[PDB]
Amino acid sequence: HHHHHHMVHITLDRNTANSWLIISKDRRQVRMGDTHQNVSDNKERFSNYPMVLGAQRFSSGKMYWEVDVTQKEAWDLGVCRDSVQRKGQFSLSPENGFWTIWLWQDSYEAGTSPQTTLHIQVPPCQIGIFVDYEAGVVSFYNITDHGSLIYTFSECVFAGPLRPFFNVGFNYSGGNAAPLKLCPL
Ligand SMILES: O=C(O)COCc1ccccc1
Repeated sequence: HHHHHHMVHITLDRNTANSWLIISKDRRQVRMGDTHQNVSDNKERFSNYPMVLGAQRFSSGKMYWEVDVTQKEAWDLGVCRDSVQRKGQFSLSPENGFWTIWLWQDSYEAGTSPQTTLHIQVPPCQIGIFVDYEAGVVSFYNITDHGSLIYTFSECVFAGPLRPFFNVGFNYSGGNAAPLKLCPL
């Protein structure tokens, strides 16, 4: 792909983080802690899952960023509406305001309803995410495999401002402690 010139500098919004997340000083890395991180509750925080939003809001244009997923067993990445549900149980789907892919149990899937099997020959260490607001497109790229396409959501109905979306996943196994990291431009 040739989307690199739409690179945007994403930072994480502490206020939206699940209370077990640890966000680095530079707001570019997140991992799930082994306990509650001693923050107050608020209506923005994802309560049920180890999720956090980027601070940036997008309502027009083309945007691109990259995320490092090295050594993780489970994660979700993409974009979501600013107005997504924060509290209780929900599925990641475009009907609920999410445009995402994930790794889970050694398979990759797109967050359609129902979910769609992805075909990845080279497990990615970094993921590129491209959003074209006007076109209604969200695309995912395998940076480890020379930028090969992973998945395109088209005919997207954003229906509001978009925010970068992250889930570091649980660490029941002891093998999923590693952070998600926003990679330099
Ligand atoms: O099972 C665990 O590792 C943590 O449980 C508490 C919790 C933390 C974050 C989100 C939901 C529940």
